[PDB]
Amino acid sequence: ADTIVAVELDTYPNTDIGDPSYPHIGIDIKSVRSKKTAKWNMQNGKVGTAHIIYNSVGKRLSAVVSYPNGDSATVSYDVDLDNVLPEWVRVGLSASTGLYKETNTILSWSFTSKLKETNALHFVFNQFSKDQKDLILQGDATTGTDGNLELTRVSSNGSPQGSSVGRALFYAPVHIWESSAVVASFDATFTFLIKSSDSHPADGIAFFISNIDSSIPSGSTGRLLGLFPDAN
Amino acid sequence: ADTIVAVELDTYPNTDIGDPSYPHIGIDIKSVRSKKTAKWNMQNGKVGTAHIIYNSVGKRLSAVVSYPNGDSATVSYDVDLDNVLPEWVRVGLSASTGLYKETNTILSWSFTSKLKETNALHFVFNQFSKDQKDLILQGDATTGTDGNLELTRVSSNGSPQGSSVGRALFYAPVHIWESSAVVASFDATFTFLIKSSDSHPADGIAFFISNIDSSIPSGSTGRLLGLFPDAN
Repeated sequence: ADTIVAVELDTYPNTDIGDPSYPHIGIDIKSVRSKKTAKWNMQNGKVGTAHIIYNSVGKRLSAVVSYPNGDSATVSYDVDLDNVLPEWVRVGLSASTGLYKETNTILSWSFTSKLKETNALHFVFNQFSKDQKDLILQGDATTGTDGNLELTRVSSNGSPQGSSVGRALFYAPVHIWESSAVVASFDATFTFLIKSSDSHPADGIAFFISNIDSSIPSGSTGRLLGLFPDAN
Repeated sequence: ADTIVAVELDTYPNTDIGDPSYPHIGIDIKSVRSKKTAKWNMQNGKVGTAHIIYNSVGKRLSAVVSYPNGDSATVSYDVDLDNVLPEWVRVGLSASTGLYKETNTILSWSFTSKLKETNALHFVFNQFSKDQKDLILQGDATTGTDGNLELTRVSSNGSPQGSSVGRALFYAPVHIWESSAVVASFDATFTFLIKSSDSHPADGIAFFISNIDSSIPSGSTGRLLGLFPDAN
């Protein structure tokens, strides 16, 4: 099925599948058992920011997840993203719950990709609306009317629903790498919430880059973060 | 001595000093003796493109030199720029000749750095005006009216001079990093034209970052590319 590259904000330590025994940031190529990991003191009911970064020069997919007080987790992975990505992708946000539950609200998301000024796409959402008729919603993901994108389902009380999955995908396909392009970079920034009354939050939010017709692979909830079919 | 961090377009293999035995591109930290270099198929009198990129996350300063045919040279180097230079710098272009000579012509030059809720300087010159009131030209540097930046001396007939040093710094000091800053990233790009009618062109162009009052360290023509006092 899908070719997937992601950055997991993995809030539940699903250890029988590879995850570290704490909440982590990860870089996920073609599989949820990340190819790198780093420890992420995972705050609750607080709004945080993730910055994801990459350039076809240094070939280092990098990410930071931070919260207002200063607590920051960093993770990084060397990789020639092309060999793994097709000339054309769509990029999107994904989150899930299952069984154990957490609000997966996106307050903002912006993204830039650049191919060398030659070719560039830049978008920013600082408020989600209505019908955001330039997102391709999938699963439980819904926007507004508090200006926000609930990636996963939430009761009108504010209660996050277990076994929920969701996706937001930028409508236009992103020219992520052209072969002859000396430089092919991209960055993406989104702000999160993750409020969970439960013992542990689960499952997380993930930015991902997939093929143009990517859909929520069947039965990827909880720890599969809506990105992957099985746990390979 | 100036805190100097640079990306060299070293046309001349000054060998009794460290340069590899061919024209090269490299990242110099506090020394004209590149922390790492790469071979560079310098094309005489063709219009080239430099990109410098850095992200405080992946900690990788990276550079690409390119020509319109496809001939493209890359270099990368891991470094926390927190550690090398101050909160505040000035950025600039530099070039030089010696007894060997070449044109050090800058067609365009653009620069972005972004901190972090976000702090950001972006500037771009595609056309240098003869009274370039926001560049701090130094030494043999002059602009326009050929909508260009001449970093080293050019006789009224396009003819490079020997023993010539020129520098172009952006007027404002760049906040290149603050410690609260989750992301401290920059990039620069220039497009240049280096021609020569001696046996070999010399000596090169460079993008550099130094402290806020950086003057051309004395006697740094030819192989020191106006960045370093001597050859340590």
